[PDB]
Amino acid sequence: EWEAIEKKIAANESKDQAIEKKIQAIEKKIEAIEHG
Amino acid sequence: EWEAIEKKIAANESKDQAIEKKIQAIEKKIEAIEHG
Amino acid sequence: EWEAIEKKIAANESKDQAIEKKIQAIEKKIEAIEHG
Ligand SMILES: [Tb+3]
Ligand SMILES: [Tb+3]
Ligand SMILES: [Tb+3]
Ligand SMILES: [Zn+2]
Ligand SMILES: [Zn+2]
Ligand SMILES: [Zn+2]
Repeated sequence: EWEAIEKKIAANESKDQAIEKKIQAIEKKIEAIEHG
Repeated sequence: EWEAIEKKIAANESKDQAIEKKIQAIEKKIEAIEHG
Repeated sequence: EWEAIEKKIAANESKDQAIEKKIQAIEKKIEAIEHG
């Protein structure tokens, strides 16, 4: 159980980090729009 | 104790997945604005 | 590991909450950007 949960948590952090990257790319596109 | 942790983890995956759906919708709107 | 697991989960939750807040703000700004 300890290692099966450890693996689920590690996968969540990895996915939480890929979400963060997609958000930065979105913020940059928006930045570009707001500066004509 | 273990089953409560398992429930918290399943809830975290559900939220993380909803966020991913929303991000998909945002990308579509931003591309419509880019080149209308 | 019990309490260390719960500490990792608490961190995932606050991190996902911060992402939730940014999504709200981005969704508002996109509609405002579409308005004008
Ligand atoms: Tb998460
Ligand atoms: Tb179980
Ligand atoms: Tb505790
Ligand atoms: Zn372990
Ligand atoms: Zn291990
Ligand atoms: Zn506990």
